[PDB]
Amino acid sequence: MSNSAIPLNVVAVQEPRLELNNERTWVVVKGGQQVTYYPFPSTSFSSNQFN
Amino acid sequence: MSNSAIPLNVVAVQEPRLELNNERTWVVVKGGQQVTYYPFPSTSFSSNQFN
Repeated sequence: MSNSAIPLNVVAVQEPRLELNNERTWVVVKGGQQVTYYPFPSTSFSSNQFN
Repeated sequence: MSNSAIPLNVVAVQEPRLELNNERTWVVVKGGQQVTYYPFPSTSFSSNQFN
C-alpha cells in the first residue's frame, strides 16, 4: 500500500500553483441595515469620580 | 377574677426569668445581594442654584 504497518491512508493534495478544479462558490456577505455610532457625554462627571 | 362589677376574663403570663417553655424559631434574615453606593456629582452646579 502501504509499507508502514500499520499501513496508513494515502491522499494526494494539489500544488498551490494549480488547482484548477474544485467548487468555486460565490459568497454573498450579509449584515443588517443601519450601523450608527453615538458619543455619550457624561452628566455628573466630577474630577474625583465619573459615570 | 369574675369578682368585678362586670365579670372580666383572666390570663396568665410568666415572669421574665422563666418561660421556660414556648415554641422557639430560627429567623434567617434575607436581603437582596449587592448593596452599592455612589457619589453623583452635580451636573452644572453654580453660585446661584445647583442641581
